[PDB]
Amino acid sequence: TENFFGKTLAARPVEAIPGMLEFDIPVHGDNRGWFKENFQKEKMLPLGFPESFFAEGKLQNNVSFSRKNVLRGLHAEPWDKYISVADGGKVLGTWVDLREGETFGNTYQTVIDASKSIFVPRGVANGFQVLSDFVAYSYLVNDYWALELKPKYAFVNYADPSLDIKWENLEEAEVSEADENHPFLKDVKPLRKEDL
Amino acid sequence: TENFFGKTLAARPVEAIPGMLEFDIPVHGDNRGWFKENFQKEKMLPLGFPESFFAEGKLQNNVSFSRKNVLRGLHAEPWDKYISVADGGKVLGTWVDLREGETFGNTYQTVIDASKSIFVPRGVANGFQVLSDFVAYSYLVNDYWALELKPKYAFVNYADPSLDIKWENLEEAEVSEADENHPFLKDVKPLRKEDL
Ligand SMILES: Cc1cn([C@H]2C[C@H](O)[C@@H](COP(=O)(O)OP(=O)(O)O[C@H]3OC[C@@H](O)[C@H](O)[C@H]3O)O2)c(=O)[nH]c1=O
Ligand SMILES: Cc1cn([C@H]2C[C@H](O)[C@@H](COP(=O)(O)OP(=O)(O)O[C@H]3OC[C@@H](O)[C@H](O)[C@H]3O)O2)c(=O)[nH]c1=O
Ligand code: NI
Repeated sequence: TENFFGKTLAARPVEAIPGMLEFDIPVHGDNRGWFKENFQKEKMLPLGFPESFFAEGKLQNNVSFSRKNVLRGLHAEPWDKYISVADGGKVLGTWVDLREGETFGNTYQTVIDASKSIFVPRGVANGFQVLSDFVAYSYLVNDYWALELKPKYAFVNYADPSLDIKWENLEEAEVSEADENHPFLKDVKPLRKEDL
Repeated sequence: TENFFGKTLAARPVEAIPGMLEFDIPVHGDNRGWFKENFQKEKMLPLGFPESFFAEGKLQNNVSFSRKNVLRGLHAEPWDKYISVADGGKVLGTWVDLREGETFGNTYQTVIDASKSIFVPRGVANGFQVLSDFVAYSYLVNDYWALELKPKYAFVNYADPSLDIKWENLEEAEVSEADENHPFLKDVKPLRKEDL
């Protein structure tokens, strides 16, 4: 459903990217603000949130704070991600499947705010562009990043025009030096089962 | 020297309230805003984050978004909490130990922004007042909401003047009806070890 407040917790797969799940999150508001169970393990497993997420006992919660037009992305590190927005902001979420197979290069985009979350399987590149004045982007992962290991990780350039995606403002996107220099899709080695 | 960006991940005890920990979180700023590892299990266990948090394999992440002068709490819920701020806001965090023993009624207060987090053991009442225009307050807990546990909650009234705490604006606090009506510390039954 579309309403911000009072949704039933529910999940829907994304047809073009196997394993991806889009969730409606219940948010309850009053005069003071609002409250959500952003992630609730017991309730999300029966909806298809994969038990394999928890198999290694690894957990990290990352948070970024970004202004309008900031674009972060296409990142496909060897871990799963559960993505959401923790404040009143919104982003255009964007995904490109980098797994070896019939879905290599498939894409999806959707607007994320505090009432929506996304499960992104390892091997699918994650990104977003900030639509609101600012946003708090909070996500859970199940393996641990190291600066030194970044050469081992998979990335694709947000600006590669052969990708079937449309950013809100490509030309004035506010980006890192790293995201400027990631390889185009044709130079990305598709991720095999054994690389994940 | 300023104390928001580029801190080393570190933990400290709160002398007055055993089992509590205050963390300095590394927040990395750049042209886009900032990024933090809000929680990182592998890096946080060595600093004393209790393994008992994970013993039952339960996990829930809550978020509340609150407007200025909102004051929530003094609630000792039947589970541990790991608390932090996910956006550019700040709160005055406030704690009152409700455990049976020599620290019953002990208090602590400190300002929490995205560069700080707090581990609150079960039995210690949690609360905050919003100092910024808005704030995204994101926390992890290790059990799930259930009416079978409501007998294991304890509450103290935020405005009991005999509490060794001071709020920023008491007079202009925006408080729920329920929070207005919690018992004064005198009329709270200390939580025993069996209740956690
Ligand atoms: C704790 C909790 C609450 N809720 C619902 C109940 C209400 O409809 C809504 C708002 O909660 P309130 O009972 O008004 O409590 P609130 O003042 O928002 O306080 C909560 O956020 C701040 C936290 O410090 C506190 O423990 C927590 O109870 O959220 C949930 O759906 N799941 C939960 O786990
Ligand atoms: C990913 C990560 C980064 N960092 C540091 C390195 C930088 O100083 C800073 C920003 O790192 P970037 O790689 O520029 O992050 P960003 O472009 O925001 O992308 C991150 O969030 C979106 C996610 O898709 C992506 O995996 C993750 O790298 O944070 C950490 O300390 N720990 C981390 O896990
Ligand atoms: Ni041990």
